[PDB]
Amino acid sequence: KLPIAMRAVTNYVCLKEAYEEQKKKAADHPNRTPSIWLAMYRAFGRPILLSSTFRYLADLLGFAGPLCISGIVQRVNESKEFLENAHVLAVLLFLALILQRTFLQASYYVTIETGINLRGALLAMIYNKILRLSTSNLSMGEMTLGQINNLVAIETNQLMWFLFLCPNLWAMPVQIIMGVILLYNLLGSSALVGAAVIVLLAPIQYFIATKLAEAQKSTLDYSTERLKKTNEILKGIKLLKLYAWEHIFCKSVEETRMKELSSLKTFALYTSLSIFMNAAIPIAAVLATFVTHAYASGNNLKPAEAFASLSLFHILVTPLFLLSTVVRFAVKAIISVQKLNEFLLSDEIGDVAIKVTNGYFSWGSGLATLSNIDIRIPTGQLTMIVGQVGCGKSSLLLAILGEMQTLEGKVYWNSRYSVAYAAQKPWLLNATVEENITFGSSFNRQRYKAVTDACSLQPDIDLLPFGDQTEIGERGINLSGGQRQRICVARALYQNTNIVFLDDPFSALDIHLSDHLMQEGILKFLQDDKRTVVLVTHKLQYLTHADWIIAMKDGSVLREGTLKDIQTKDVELYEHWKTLMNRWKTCWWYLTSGGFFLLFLMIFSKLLKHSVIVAIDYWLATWTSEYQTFYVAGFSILCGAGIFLCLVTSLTVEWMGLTAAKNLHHNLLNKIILGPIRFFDTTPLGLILNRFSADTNIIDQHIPPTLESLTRSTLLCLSAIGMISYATPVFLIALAPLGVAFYFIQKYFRVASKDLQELDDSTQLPLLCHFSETAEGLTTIRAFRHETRFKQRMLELTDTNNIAYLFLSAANRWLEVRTDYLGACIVLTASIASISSGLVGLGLLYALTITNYLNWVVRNLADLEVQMGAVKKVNSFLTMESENYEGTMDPSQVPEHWPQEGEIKIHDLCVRYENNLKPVLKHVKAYIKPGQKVGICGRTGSGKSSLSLAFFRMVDIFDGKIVIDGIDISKLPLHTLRSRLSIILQDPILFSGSIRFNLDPECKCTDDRLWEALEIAQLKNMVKSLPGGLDATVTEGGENFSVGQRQLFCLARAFVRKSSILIMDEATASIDMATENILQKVVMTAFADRTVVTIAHRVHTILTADLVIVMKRGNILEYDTPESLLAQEDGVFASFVRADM
Ligand SMILES: CC(C)CCC[C@@H](C)[C@H]1CC[C@H]2[C@@H]3CC=C4C[C@@H](OC(=O)CCC(=O)O)CC[C@]4(C)[C@H]3CC[C@]12C
Ligand SMILES: Nc1ncnc2c1ncn2[C@@H]1O[C@H](COP(=O)(O)OP(=O)(O)OP(=O)(O)O)[C@@H](O)[C@H]1O
Ligand SMILES: Nc1ncnc2c1ncn2[C@@H]1O[C@H](COP(=O)(O)OP(=O)(O)O)[C@@H](O)[C@H]1O
Ligand SMILES: CCC(C)(C)/N=C(\NC#N)Nc1cccnc1
Ligand SMILES: [Mg+2]
Ligand SMILES: [Mg+2]
Repeated sequence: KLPIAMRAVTNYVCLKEAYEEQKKKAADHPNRTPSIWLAMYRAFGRPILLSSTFRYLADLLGFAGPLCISGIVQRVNESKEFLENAHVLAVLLFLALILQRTFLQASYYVTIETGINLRGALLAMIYNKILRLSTSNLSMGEMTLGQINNLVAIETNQLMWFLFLCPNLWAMPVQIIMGVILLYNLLGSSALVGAAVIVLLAPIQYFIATKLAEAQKSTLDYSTERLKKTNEILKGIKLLKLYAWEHIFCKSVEETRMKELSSLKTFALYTSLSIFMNAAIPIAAVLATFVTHAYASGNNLKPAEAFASLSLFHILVTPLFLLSTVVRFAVKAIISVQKLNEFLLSDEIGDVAIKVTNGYFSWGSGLATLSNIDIRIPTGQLTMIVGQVGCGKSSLLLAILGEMQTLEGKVYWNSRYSVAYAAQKPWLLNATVEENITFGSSFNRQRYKAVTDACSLQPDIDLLPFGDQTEIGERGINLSGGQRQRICVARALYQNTNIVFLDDPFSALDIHLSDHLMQEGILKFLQDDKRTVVLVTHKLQYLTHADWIIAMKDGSVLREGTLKDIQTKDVELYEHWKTLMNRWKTCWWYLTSGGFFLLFLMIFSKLLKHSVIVAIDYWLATWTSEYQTFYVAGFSILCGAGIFLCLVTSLTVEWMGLTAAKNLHHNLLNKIILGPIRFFDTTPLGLILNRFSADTNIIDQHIPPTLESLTRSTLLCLSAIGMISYATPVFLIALAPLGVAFYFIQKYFRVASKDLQELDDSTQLPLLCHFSETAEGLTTIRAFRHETRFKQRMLELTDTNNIAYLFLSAANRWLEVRTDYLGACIVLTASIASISSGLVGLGLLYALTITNYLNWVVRNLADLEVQMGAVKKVNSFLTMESENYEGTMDPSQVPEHWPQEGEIKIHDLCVRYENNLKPVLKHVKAYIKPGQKVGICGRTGSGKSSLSLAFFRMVDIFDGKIVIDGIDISKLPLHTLRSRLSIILQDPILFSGSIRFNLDPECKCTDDRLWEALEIAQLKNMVKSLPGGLDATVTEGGENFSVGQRQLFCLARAFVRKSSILIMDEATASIDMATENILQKVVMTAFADRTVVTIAHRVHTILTADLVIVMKRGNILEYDTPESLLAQEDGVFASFVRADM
C-alpha cells in the first residue's frame, strides 16, 4: 500500500514532536508563539537538504553548456589530444545534459515525497486539533466550519505546492552568482556592470513580494467573507425564496466579490510587475554588459567568447523564468501557514450517576450562563429536565459532558464514561442509514429491529431507494426533519452505553410517533437494559412517567425531586404545570471571455516580443562576427523595444484572467440563485458550494500563471526549433521521428493521467467530508467518546489520498523524464547537424533552451488541462432550469394593496413536488373568509406543509386554483406573490450578522417596528439584555442562541413584514408550552384583522380557532369549527385532542 515512512502516522508523530518542542521553547519566553516553520524544518529538513544537494549538482552540470558550445564555435571558426574536436564536444554535451536532467528530477522526486509526507502530517495535526477545539470557538464567532474546510482544502495544498518549489529559493541564487563569476572570466570588468543590474532583482523582488503578501491576505479575508455569505444562501434558499430576498442577499455577495476582485487585481498587477522585471532586467543587463565591453575593450569579442557569454546569459535567464512563480507560491504559503498556526494555537476543551455541585459554568465569555447548579441524576432512572426556552437545559447537558468552561464547582461521574447524546440539532454522517444507527457497534439484527421499530423508522426506510443501505446526509438523499431526528434517536438507543442524554427528541415528531417512541423505546426498551435516561422535553404530559424531575429557570435549577416532592415543596410549580396541561471548448471560452481584443493582443504581443528577443541574440552574434556606433545604436533601440514589449506582454494574460474570473463567478451566482427549489432538493449542497469554494479559486488564482508560463515556454520552444531548422535545414528530418516520439509519450500520459486524476478526486472527497462531519457534530463524537475510531478513519483516508497523489506525481515524473531525454536527443541531433555560417552558432545556442522550456511546456499543459476541467463545471451549471418570475398577469391589475382583505379560496388544488411523482395533495377545496383564523392539523406526511407552500408556488400545481383576494396566484409574478405573504417555516433558518439584519435585510424598517415584532415574539427582554441591543451579533446558524430563541427570532422576522395573510407552519415546535400560550394569545390579539392559517403541532392551540381542517394523506377529512369536530364521537380531530392532552 504505502511505505511505513510515508504513512500519515509516522509523519504526524514526527511533526507533532517537533511542534511540542516548539511549544516548550515558546513557553520559555513571553510573546513568542510556537512556529510551524521551525517544527517542519526540524521534522523534514534532511530530505530537503538532499534535494538541494541534487539541485546544486544539476546547476554545476548545467554550466557545461556554455563551455562545449564555445569549444564547438572556436573549432568550427578555425593521439588522445583531440578533446577540442567538435563531435566529441557534442557527445560530451549530450551526456552532461542527460546527467543534469537526471539529478534535477531526483531533487524533484525527493521534494514531492517530502511534501506529501508533510501534507499527511499537517492534516493529521489539524484533525486532532479539530477533535480538541472548543465549540465556543465556533459558537462565539471566532471561526467557522467553512474556515476549517478552507484550511484542509486550500491552505495545506498551497503549503505543499510551495514545498515542491522550496529548493529553488536557494538554488537559483547560487546559480545566478556562479554565472556572473564565469562571465567575469570571459568579459572582464564589463560583466560587473551587468551583474549589478541582475542584483537589482533582489531588492525589487522583495518589495513586490511584500505588496503581494498584503494583497493576498486581503483577498483571503474577503474571500472567506464572500464564501460565508454564499454558503448561508445555499443553506437557506427556501426561506430566502419564500421571502423574495434572494436578490437582496445576492447583492451583498456581489459586493464582497467586488472587494475580493479588487484585491485580486492588485495581486495580479504586482505579479505582472514581477514578470516584467524578471524578463527585462536580463535584457538591460546584456545591454549594459555589451555596451561596456564595446566601449571599454576597443576590440570586439572573438566568436567563441561571444557565444560563451550569450550562453551564460541564457543560463542566467533560466532561473528568472520561474522566480516569479516561486515568489508567488512562497507568499501564498506564508499566508496559509499564518492561518494554520492561528488555528493550531486556539482554545480547546478543558446511587447517583452524575452529581454536579456548586457548579458555575460559562460559554466562553466569562459570564455565567448557569449558576448554583446542585443536581443529581439517579442511576438507572428517568430524569426529565423542564424549563422554558433559554433556561440552561442543553447548556446543563453540555456542561456535564464538559463542553463548556467551568468557572466553579465540580461534576462527579460515579475521566468520563461514554454517554449516548441525541443532540437537539440532529447530526447525520454521510453513510447509510444502518451506519448512522449502529455508529461503530457490531450489528445485532435483533437489537437493530428493536431500535428501528421503537423509532418507527421501518415504514420510512422501506420507502427509500434501498432501505437500510441508502446513503444519508449531505452527499446523499436528504431525509425530512422528523426522519433525521428519529435516526439520531435510534443511534442513541442502539449504542451499548449506560447513560443516554436525549435532548428534545419530540421536536419534529408528531403526536403518534412521539407517543410510540416514548412508550416503546424509552419506557420499555431502555428500561430493559436498566440505562440512565435524561430527557430534555417541553412535553409536560410525560412528567408522570419520570422518576426524577429537574426544573430549570433562568440558568439556575428551580427545584429538583420527584413529582410528589415538588408538589409538597413547590406548590406553585406543580400548579403551574397542572394549569399548562389543563388537567477544448472550455479553453476557448476562457480565452474569449476577454472579447477577442485581449486574446489577439496577447498573441501578437508575445510573438513580437520573442521576435525582438531573438533579433537581439542574432545581433550580438553578427556583431561579434566582426572580431562601432551603428551596431551600438541598433542594439540599444532593440533592447528598448524588447523591454517595452515585455512590459506589454506581462499585463495581457493577467487582465484576461481577471476578466474571466469576474464573468464566471457572476454568471454562476446569478444562475444558481434563480434555480427552482427542486434543484436544491435533489442536488447535494456540497457540489454547488464546491463550485465557488474550490473552482472559483482555481479560476482566479491558478489558471492565469499556468497560462502565461505555458505561452512563454511554448513560444520559446517553437522559436528555437524554427531557428535551428533555418540555420540547419536537415534538422527537420530529425524533427519528424522525434516529433512522433513526443506525440506518443504525450498520448500514453493522457490515458493514465486522466485515470489517476479521477482516482485522486475520488479519494479526496471522502477525506474532506470526514473533516466536515467531525467539525460538525463534534460534541456527539466526544460524548460517545469515539475520537479514537474517527482518528483511525482519518489516518486511513489520508493514507489512501496520499497513495493516489503519489501515483499521480509518479506519472508526471515519467512524462517529464521522457521529454527531458527527448530534448537531449534534440540537442545532440541539432549539434551534429550544425557541426557538419553565423546561422548555426545561434542554432546550436537555442538547443539548450529547447530542453529547458520543453519540460515546462509539457508540465503547464497538463496543469491547464486540469484547470480547464475545473472551468467546465461553472460553464455546465450555466444550463440550469430557471423559475418563471415573469408572470402572465399585467402589473396594472395588481392593486397597490393586493391582499387587502385576506380571503383565500382553494379550488380542486392538486400538487406534486416533481414531474412523475405521487400527487401529495388530492382535490382539496376550502374557502377561508377574510379575517378568518384557520387551523390545519394532521399526522406527519399528510400534506399540511404542501398546502402551505402551495400559496407561494414552491410546489408544482397540476390542477386547481388558489385565488388569493380575487387574483389567481398562478398569474402574478413570483415576487409579488412571495413578498406580500409571510410564512413561518418549522426549521429556523437564521443568517449571520446583527439582529437587525435578520429582521430586515433591506434596512427599511423603523427601530420601533423591530421592537414591536420582538415584543410580540417574546424576545424583547433577552434582546434588551444583550450587549449591543438590536445590533447584537448572530453567529452563523444562530448557534449562540438556543433553539427556541432561534425559532422566536424566525417568528419576529415574519411579524415585521406585516402583510395581510400569515402561514404559520409548526412554528411552536421547539417553543415550550407557556411561551407558546402567551405567544398565541398575543399574536391573535395583534393580528386580529389579518388572516392567519396555522399548521398546528398541538391541537390545543387551534381549539380557539374560527375554522379547523384535518388532513389525512392529502385529503381534507373534516372542515368545520373545533366545537363541531369535538362533538363528533370518535372523530379524527377528537382523537387528536385526547392524545395530546
Ligand atoms: C537576485 C538573485 C541574486 C537571486 C534571486 C532571488 C533572490 C533575490 C532571493 C533573495 C531575496 C529573496 C526574497 C526576499 C524575501 C521574500 C519575501 C517573502 O515574503 C515575506 O517576507 C512575507 C511578507 C512580509 O514581509 O510582510 C517571500 C519570498 C521573498 C520574495 C524572497 C524570494 C527569493 C529572493 C528574491
Ligand atoms: N452554543 C452556545 N454558545 C454560547 N452561548 C450559548 C450557546 N447555546 C446557548 N447559549 C446561551 O445559553 C443560554 C441558555 O441557552 P441553552 O443553550 O441552555 O438553551 P436551552 O434552554 O437548552 O434551549 P431550548 O430549551 O429552547 O431548546 C441562552 O441565553 C443562550 O444565549
Ligand atoms: N422535498 C420533497 N420532494 C418530494 N416529495 C416530498 C418532499 N417533501 C415531502 N414530500 C412528499 O410529500 C408528502 C407529504 O409531505 P409533507 O408536505 O412534508 O407532509 P407534512 O404535512 O407532514 O409536512 C410525503 O408523502 C412525501 O413523500
Ligand atoms: C539574455 C537576454 C537576451 C535578450 C539577450 N536573450 C535572451 N533573452 C530571453 N529570454 N535569449 C533567449 C531566447 C530564447 C530563450 N531563452 C533565452
Ligand atoms: Mg435544547
Ligand atoms: Mg411539515
